[PDB]
Amino acid sequence: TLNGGITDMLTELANFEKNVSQAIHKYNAYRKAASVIAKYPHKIKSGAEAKKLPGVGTKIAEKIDEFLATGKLRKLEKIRQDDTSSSINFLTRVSGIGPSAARKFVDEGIKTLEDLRKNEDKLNHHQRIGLKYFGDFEKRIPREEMLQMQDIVLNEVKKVDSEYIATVCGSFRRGAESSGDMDVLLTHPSFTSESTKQPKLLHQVVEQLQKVHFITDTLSKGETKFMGVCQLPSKNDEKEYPHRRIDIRLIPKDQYYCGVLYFTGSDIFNKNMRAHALEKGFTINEYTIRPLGVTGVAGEPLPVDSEKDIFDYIQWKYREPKDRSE
DNA sequence: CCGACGGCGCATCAGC
DNA sequence: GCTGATGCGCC
DNA sequence: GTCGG
Ligand SMILES: [Cl-]
Ligand SMILES: [Cl-]
Ligand SMILES: [Mg+2]
Ligand SMILES: [Mg+2]
Ligand code: NA
Ligand code: NA
Repeated sequence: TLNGGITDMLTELANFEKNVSQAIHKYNAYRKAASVIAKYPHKIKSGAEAKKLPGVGTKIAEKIDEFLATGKLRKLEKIRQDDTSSSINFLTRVSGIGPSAARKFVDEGIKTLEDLRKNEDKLNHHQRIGLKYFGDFEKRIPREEMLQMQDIVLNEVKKVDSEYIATVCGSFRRGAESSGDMDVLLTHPSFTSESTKQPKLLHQVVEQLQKVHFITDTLSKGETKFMGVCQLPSKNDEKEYPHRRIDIRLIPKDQYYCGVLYFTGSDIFNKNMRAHALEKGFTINEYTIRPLGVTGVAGEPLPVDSEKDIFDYIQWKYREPKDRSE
């Protein structure tokens, strides 16, 4: 991590803009810059050197010069001292509490973990579970544990219907040694872009994982996306494992490649790739890649038989999952 | 200079 | 009840 | 905040 001090600064600025300022484009700008700097293979010597990178402009260059010179950023020193900003930044660390809710809570005098813990009745379902597992959700998952979780999910899904295919995506599929959570892409031949021949496809699977005490809580649930909590079983006399976040996304089987591209990420990689697509005259989502017609309206879905096909359309050399950790 | 910035699932709520 | 906006979440 | 037209 050659430029860890700089990327940390930019990430903190991004979080400020997202959580406090509520300026989503500034948030995205800062994260793009941190990402491009993170992959830069030299220790950065000045703002000008950084400004050569795409996504780093005049203002970030200036902040880099201050940070190189002094080891800190005055702007951030002040933000750190601001009680309201500090409170809002903290509250948003609870899953289900965003920029808006955090500011509203602070207005009501709810601004610490203790405050939250005595005001559960002021939380919606999602927020109440986020609070319940506040500490657990901040811990990362060792790949060894991700492997254990993979085995449970794949084996239980098979028990439900041998025709399901479950694929673990996210940072796991990018080969990370630790993951923030578990992301599972699910397919079944009864659910395609052309028909849904079986109901409760996602439900059946969730139910089974709850039955074996793997899924412990639900944050939200619809026909195609589950967002919840899970936990590895522990042995006799063993401390319990932390509770972990799990997302399950059922994708039309014939749209698996666009699905797995999306769910493999990273998020910044997806943003960069989708933006490049738009520049090349295509639009990409988790289902399809379509051309943009002269007007500006998406056209019909193009044939895709591999992840690589998607890269080809937009004239990118193929990038293995492990090289998409932007 | 200024329009655009990725795309979409689920929960909540206002207006009808 | 529905629909459209908004908040918050996924990558 | 940065980029491209
Ligand atoms: Cl700092
Ligand atoms: Cl589509
Ligand atoms: Mg993940
Ligand atoms: Mg996730
Ligand atoms: Na630049
Ligand atoms: Na949050």
